[PDB]
Amino acid sequence: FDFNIMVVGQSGLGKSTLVNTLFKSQNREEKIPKTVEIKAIGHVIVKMKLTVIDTPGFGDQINNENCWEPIEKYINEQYEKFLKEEVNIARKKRIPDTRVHCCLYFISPTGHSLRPLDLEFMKHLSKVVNIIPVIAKADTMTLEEKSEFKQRVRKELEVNGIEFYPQKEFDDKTENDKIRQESMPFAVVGSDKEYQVNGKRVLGRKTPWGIIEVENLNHCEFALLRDFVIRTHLQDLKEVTHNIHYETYRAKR
Ligand SMILES: Nc1nc2c(ncn2[C@@H]2O[C@H](COP(=O)(O)OP(=O)(O)NP(=O)(O)O)[C@@H](O)[C@H]2O)c(=O)[nH]1
Ligand SMILES: [Mg+2]
Repeated sequence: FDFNIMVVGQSGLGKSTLVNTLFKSQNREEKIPKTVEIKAIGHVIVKMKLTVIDTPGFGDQINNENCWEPIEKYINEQYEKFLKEEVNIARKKRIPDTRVHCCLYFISPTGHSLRPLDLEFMKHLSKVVNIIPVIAKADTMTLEEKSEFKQRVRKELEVNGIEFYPQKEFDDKTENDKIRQESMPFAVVGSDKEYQVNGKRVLGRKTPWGIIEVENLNHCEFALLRDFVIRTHLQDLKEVTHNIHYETYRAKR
């Protein structure tokens, strides 16, 4: 039972922190280093082997042309691996799946229109993998700002024809419309540090004006994202990956 999630997005958006938050919500609090290479972190949780693929952020160069190619390369490498092991010569009953089933795309909360780089990046990934749009560091927005920006992001994904998951043509539609039009993009806060609020140990960030709680729906939507990818839509993510994306890959070969 393998499930593989990738995080991608501009450097400094809290991708690695959210990776740790995902695992920890499911005992030291050391500083998280800037990510230099693509690394697959796997832990066993019925029993599910959850692997999260951390990636070096992009967009930190003067010229960011073709910066998506390392990510595309990794994704295609897992397809090629699965393709080659499908021919189960070893006669194994179960075949290991390292294919990216889900890609969280981190969007910086600028309050303005989506950046051409992100639009191009998402356009590329959307045709090879399931992408889920996430607004990073949601604590940097007020309530009013966040509502406006979520609406703006939805509109701009729509006008640019970015087919993020759940792709409309794969539906349930009552639940999904709620997802595409209300739940997404998930505005998240990450932290693998714990604090005490009203007696409860909670994952959060401690500011001079208050404590931001990661799993508190009054503060952010990390809980909704986690539930979505780990519980309610996990099998569906795997199904679209195998039957649509991987088959698209297989045919292109
Ligand atoms: N305000 C805020 N800061 C956050 C949040 N998550 C992480 N940070 C902080 O943002 C900084 C960068 O986090 P990091 O997880 O390393 O980002 P990254 O996207 O992995 N960077 P890279 O792609 O270079 O490896 C750290 O100081 C971290 O504590 C968040 O939700 N809100
Ligand atoms: Mg990182």
